[PDB]
Amino acid sequence: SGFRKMAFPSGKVEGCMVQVTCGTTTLNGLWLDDVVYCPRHVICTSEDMLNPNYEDLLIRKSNHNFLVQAGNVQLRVIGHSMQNCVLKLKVDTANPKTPKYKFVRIQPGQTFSVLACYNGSPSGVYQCAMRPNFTIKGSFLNGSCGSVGFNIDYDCVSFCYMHHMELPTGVHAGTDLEGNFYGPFVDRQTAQAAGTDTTITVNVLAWLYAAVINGDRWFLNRFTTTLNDFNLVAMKYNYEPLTQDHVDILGPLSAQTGIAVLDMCASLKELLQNGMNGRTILGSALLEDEFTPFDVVRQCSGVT
Amino acid sequence: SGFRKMAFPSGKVEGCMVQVTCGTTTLNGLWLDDVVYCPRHVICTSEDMLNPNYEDLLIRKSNHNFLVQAGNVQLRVIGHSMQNCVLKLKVDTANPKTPKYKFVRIQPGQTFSVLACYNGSPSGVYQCAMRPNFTIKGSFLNGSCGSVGFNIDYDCVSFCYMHHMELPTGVHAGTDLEGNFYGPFVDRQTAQAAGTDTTITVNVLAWLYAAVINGDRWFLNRFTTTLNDFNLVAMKYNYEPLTQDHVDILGPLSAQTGIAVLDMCASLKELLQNGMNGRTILGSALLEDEFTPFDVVRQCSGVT
Ligand SMILES: *CC(=O)N1CCC(C(=O)N2CCCCC2)CC1
Ligand SMILES: *CC(=O)N1CCC(C(=O)N2CCCCC2)CC1
Repeated sequence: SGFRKMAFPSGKVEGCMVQVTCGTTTLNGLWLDDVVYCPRHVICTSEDMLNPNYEDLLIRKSNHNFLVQAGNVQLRVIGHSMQNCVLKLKVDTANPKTPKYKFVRIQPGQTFSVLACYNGSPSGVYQCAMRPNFTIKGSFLNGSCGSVGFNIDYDCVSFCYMHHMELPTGVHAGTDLEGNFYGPFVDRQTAQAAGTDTTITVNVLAWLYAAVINGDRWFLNRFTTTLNDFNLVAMKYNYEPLTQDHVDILGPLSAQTGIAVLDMCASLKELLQNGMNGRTILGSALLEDEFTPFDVVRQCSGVT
Repeated sequence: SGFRKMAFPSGKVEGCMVQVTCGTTTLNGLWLDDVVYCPRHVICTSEDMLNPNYEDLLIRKSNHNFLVQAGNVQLRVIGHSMQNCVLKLKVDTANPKTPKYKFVRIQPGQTFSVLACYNGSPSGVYQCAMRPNFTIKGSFLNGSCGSVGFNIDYDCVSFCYMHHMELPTGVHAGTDLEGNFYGPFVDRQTAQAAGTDTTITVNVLAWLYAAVINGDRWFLNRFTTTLNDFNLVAMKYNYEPLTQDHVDILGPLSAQTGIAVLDMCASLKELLQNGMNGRTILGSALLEDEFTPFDVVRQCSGVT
């Protein structure tokens, strides 16, 4: 028993972190096979900043301007290309610690672990969600750019995120490993405001299931609801609309706990309309929305 | 910016996790040099359970009854001894991945990362505190015993915790790596109730500092207080008494933010007396107490 916000073991990804220095800029790169991936803004300076023309900036860069260091050993850069907002530095040595890996573009509501790094050295690991507004609520200081977000399926790391941008509101933006930003965000120091940070309804329900499974049951009530009725209450409270797909996704948790999804929706509805009344659910005073149904099943079953 | 509940990178510790099987019991061991550490209850059965005499139970065990498996390779057990509530299995091979390590007995309020494992395979990593009642609020299913809690100081892992017991209230108990339980707890299926789960006052303050440092400032007020006045309010709310040592420990954070510790105490006092009024601090609706002052400094500075 016990339910905890749990990151994947970072080992496989620690073995992929290098330092990338271009000029006076130092940040993090991912080393997979003979390619190192980093944010293209590594090449930026004091001024370019507001409106860097990355293609033009890059013309002034050679292979030898990209200093790539794996612990205390330098990697030889034998090629460099720009793919969207990431650089791909070809090194002459394949990372011997390259795990099985995929690059996946996650959807909003999907969760992942982030290995926070500075100078290609891992500092910590935490669990995130891609927010419905395509931000993430991270922990990222200067030098943390190139830190990646990932999922592990047993021995295969699925990289979903590279850190690029802090918004003036102190939320975070970045790319998949093809260098495409999540959401409308750009690697440019400009007026970028996040949209509404909506709650991931399906995740709150998953977490309501995890709670029951671990003995926290006070919020179970006698009520049920429909999708349409529940979604009126979701709207008012800036919750993602709940779809039959979401109900379907909660099936297993429904099954195991013998609580119908729509009954749990009615439990969530009362929590929204009435608050927690100073009580807690799995040691939280608000409705957690960064556990997927998959995350709950994983942690409640004990998958490795 | 952003502040997140952050575990240490698990890599160094993943490389230390093996499976220990005695009879039909499978749980986790720590492999450091040529010794594997596991809970002594690995040798327990259906009945012993309520009052196992571990010395007597162990007489019926030989080296060859302890099956130790590192991934898909078996380790040869060449000796076994009981140290308090852990077993130390001598293997014929030193773990090639043994990091620099220490065994440290932590104090209540001290935080650590736990690598949740099943069958010597890491499932996840989360951050814990040793509670003032010597419990931890973990996530531990069957097979998770022998999972360890640790801190890293750069390249040196300080192991502080091995998982042994779930209390009927679904909180967790275990030992340091010398096999001594934190608190009054025993590896025996009996009436063990946790005492009052008090809040780690110094940690809440550290976290109040982390908040200010990351822009969450609404709870700053015009008030100050004394230790004695603040401690009357702490008592009433089951908070650890705050000592000058704690004030001293918060010095650096005081310095950096230019908020006197006693002013922040007065901020915490009003939060206790008035609640959050439906507001949040670093995306929490209650007062987080599993960040040390050291943890705040680390994450706010970016130590690796
Ligand atoms: C997120 C990260 O690590 N970054 C690298 C540093 C960079 C920065 O601070 N500057 C200032 C000096 C000129 C380049 C940009 C911000 C992004
Ligand atoms: C915490 C852990 O992993 N443990 C190992 C399993 C054990 C258990 O379930 N049993 C039942 C069968 C007889 C031995 C005890 C509990 C501790």
